[PDB]
Amino acid sequence: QCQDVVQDVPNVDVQMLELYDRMSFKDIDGGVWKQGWNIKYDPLKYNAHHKLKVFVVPHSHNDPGWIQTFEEYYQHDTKHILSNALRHLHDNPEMKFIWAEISYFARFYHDLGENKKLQMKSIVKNGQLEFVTGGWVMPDEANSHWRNVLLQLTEGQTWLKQFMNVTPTASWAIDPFGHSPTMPYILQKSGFKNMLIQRTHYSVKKELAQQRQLEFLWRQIWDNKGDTALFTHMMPFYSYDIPHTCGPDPKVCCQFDFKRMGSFGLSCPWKVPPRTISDQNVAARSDLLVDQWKKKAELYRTNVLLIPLGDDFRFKQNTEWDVQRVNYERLFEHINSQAHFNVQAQFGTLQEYFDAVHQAERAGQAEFPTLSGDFFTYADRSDNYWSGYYTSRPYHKRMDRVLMHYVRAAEMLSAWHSWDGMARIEERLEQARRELSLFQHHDGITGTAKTHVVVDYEQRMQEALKACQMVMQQSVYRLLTKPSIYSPDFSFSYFTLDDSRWPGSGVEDSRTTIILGEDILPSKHVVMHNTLPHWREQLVDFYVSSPFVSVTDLANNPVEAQVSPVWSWHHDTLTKTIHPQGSTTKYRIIFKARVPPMGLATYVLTISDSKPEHTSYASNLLLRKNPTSLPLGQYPEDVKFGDPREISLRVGNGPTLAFSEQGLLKSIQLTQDSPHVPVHFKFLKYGVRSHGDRSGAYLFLPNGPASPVELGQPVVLVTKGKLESSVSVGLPSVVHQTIMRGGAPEIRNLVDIGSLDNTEIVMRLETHIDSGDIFYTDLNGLQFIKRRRLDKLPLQANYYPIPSGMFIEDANTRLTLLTGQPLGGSSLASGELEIMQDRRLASDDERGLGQGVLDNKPVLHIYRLVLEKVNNCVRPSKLHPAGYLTSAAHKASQSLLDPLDKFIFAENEWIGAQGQFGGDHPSAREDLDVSVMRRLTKSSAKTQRVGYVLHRTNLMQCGTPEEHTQKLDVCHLLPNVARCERTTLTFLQNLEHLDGMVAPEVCPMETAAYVSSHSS
Ligand SMILES: CC(C)(C)c1ccc(C(=O)C[C@@H]2CC[C@@H](O)[C@@H]3[C@H](O)[C@H](O)CN23)cc1
Ligand SMILES: *[C@@H]1O[C@H](CO)[C@@H](O)[C@H](O)[C@H]1NC(C)=O
Ligand SMILES: [Zn+2]
Repeated sequence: QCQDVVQDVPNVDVQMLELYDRMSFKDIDGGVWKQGWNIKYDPLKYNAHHKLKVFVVPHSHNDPGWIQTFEEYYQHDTKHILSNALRHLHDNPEMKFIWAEISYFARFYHDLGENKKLQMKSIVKNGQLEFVTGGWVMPDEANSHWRNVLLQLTEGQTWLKQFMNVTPTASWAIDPFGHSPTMPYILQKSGFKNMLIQRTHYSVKKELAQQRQLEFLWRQIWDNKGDTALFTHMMPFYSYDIPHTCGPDPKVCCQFDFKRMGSFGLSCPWKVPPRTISDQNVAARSDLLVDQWKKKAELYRTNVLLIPLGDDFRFKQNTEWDVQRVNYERLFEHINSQAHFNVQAQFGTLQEYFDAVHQAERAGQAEFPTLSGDFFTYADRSDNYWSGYYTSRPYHKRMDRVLMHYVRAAEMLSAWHSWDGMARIEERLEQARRELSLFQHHDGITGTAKTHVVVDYEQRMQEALKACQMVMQQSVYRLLTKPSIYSPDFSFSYFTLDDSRWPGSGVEDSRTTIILGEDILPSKHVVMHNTLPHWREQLVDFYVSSPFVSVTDLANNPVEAQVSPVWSWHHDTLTKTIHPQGSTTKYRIIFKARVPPMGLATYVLTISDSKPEHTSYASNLLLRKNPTSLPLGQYPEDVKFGDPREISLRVGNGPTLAFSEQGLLKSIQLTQDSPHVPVHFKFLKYGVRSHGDRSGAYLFLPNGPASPVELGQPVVLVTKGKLESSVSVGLPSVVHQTIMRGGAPEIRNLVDIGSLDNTEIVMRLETHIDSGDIFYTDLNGLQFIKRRRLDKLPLQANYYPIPSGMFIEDANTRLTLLTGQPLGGSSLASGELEIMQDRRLASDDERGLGQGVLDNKPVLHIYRLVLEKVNNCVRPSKLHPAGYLTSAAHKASQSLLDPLDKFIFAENEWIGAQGQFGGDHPSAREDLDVSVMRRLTKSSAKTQRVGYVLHRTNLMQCGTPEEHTQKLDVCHLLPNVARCERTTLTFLQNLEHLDGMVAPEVCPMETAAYVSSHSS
């Protein structure tokens, strides 16, 4: 059956949390290998019967945006690199080259004439040009959601299968800023056999090199058996450039980068240039080079050595191809003919290296260690920890999560039908997938690109959101209209989307008001979509032009509703206060929507002359000295005023929350009899150092612990309703809101750092939970990993990515904070959690960007805050490196990432309207998700195919009885199934033909893919 992911601590040779606890991290001068030691080798190790096999692997690192946009780099650099690679590889049969970024390759290939397309296919088929990874990009591993890592992998590999007839099984990741085990998890389930990484902490490189543990079988932290393991090669040195890839001494290796002699505008900072290889110098030059190679080889276990040969946007000019190739050819000819070296060297590809390593392994020449854990937080030198980019450009980090959900919902809603080509569904979805995939780049979501490049990514994502909206609204109109009435114009807007949290109140005025009136329109249809495979209830809200509005379902049953004002916050430059203003013509109506699994539900909003029977009205209380009136038009309850004071609120039977006179949470009481548990929100600021290294887009280099934000006497607004209550406060740089709907509260921060140079704003929670030095953070929204604060490392080293959540706990109590956007955070003291909101930095931090971060804009960050008793939960033992969410915390995360979608009918009358779609869909167990539903065939295919990715998380057992749910068989969701296959996660290879056309559910922590085939 399924592996137990909770109760069995895996036995591994290297466990990264344990390694961290033991290591001293001393930054000593190691000599020419500045962060290592003087490597020694026995010249007699290699001989006639045991030679060192060396593969020199030419490469070119091509960023899809960084200092220039994607299109700018394509025009100025990449198109020339690819054109000259085609010519030079065609003309020189022994030359080799690897390529990673399929976004660029697809852009190039589609512009080639047919003759050159054929030449290109031939150099791929014969093994000269080899694709590595084959993703659209080389993604960030810290901020990216696993769903989007899979999306971009699939986009690149699907293109490669169709046009190049290849599927890479070796991955190459030389530039992301630290590395996540989410990568081998996805890769191993997508047919991969090997992977390579580079950016790991210099102290980790030294420690693993000393033990020859730089090649390892990387398994997941919970995996007892080892079925998830993927062979991994970690590079040993400071960079992927030529000076740091031939061996330990960059002053020597730089002399073998033949682009650095002068005419290309490049030089060697160690002050010894390369020299052209000649018959008079080749013996001395070979002496030097082979010595570097044999030193590098000492760090690894086989007689097969990998020597990358490349750098950023290399291999651009014909003269560069010639200068590298001819000089290396002269070296190979000498070395391979001199028996005393006992070396055979040649150009190679990445797969050729790994194939030779495993041949050596099978011959019994080496065994490899097992490893679990991650490689965050990275430092490349001294105290320069790269935790800044966990937060940089937070507006676009939030946008990533919004678009993630819109892509999923658009692909799912449109998958139910086959569409005519005239509907442009495939076209719009391909655009949306490619723009989101592009943004996964390690200069996209990371917030590490130049200002105009960030603007390009934003514009691309906005076009993607519009594409998703078009596809979603056409799909809803088709799914909910009587078939013999349905009459689509594929360019028309039948519905508009309403989104309450993006761009958000105070960020953009983007939401449409539903206009009703006795002399214009009495009522309006709205529709909710639920992408999750279980029945779901959620409060939804709409703007309406009257407070006298009632809600009905499509059987005309009344639905209880609440009306509240529309409140907007203003920085009043006259009075120098931050305060709310209410609308006198627009109101919010709020009601509970109930929606089938993967389904739709229709409701109707109707105006009346006076207060409706089933609609209530919130009270409003403004707490401030020196109040002035706040008129609200037709709204039936007058606003009340008071001096600042402590207050308490409770919605339904849920928790009771207490707030300070500054409008910030101070305690949570779970039930009527229970204690008021101290839980305090506080805002603080970090600064920048006045001497030494400065914080920038990459680096977090604080000038000591954070200092409290001076709050003054802020204005607090309290709204109290039967369905929803809230407390909002206008603080310097942040409008902070706590919202209560009967369960764990929602927190929203409208963050505007303004002109506060050299400031990072942090949100901290203070509790009395006895967590000590332990906390938990997630990796890519997929898994929670145990962290240990280490006082032997600086503050910035204790910051980790918070891509979707974090928690602290003791024997009895847990506090979990879930996020709707990736940000950086930590627990710097027992009982605390903190998460960075935004950062504005005037200085460049010397990693090539050449600017600070001064382009901040208002962003609405969203969260859920879950306080729970955990004394009854079955948790992992003290030595287990993982943690797991409870049911309530998991559902709270889903409420942020995949909320209900809301659609407003755009015309006056919807002819043929229906009340529901998906009432007969199975309601699956709460830990199971249909992460992806995607139709894989166009309408002309006789046999239609639909792909599903199914993910089961693992939730803690805490004594809540399980109610029976229904089995979900994705292969029977569409009618007329003829075949069901288990596939790789990219859908590109069939792995299992399934009995009775039934797709089995997956085990906890597992992800599987299935494709159903249908007669059409
Ligand atoms: C010359 C100097 C300014 C001191 C410098 C230093 C370091 C780097 C990198 O680490 C390589 C960087 C790391 C950050 C990342 O944003 C960039 C781009 O992705 C590009 O591919 C090279 N990458 C580059 C330049
Ligand atoms: C694609 O690759 C396979 C495996 O090498 C080969 O059998 C097939 O003929 C190739 N398809 C082509 C060249 O169209
Ligand atoms: Zn890069």
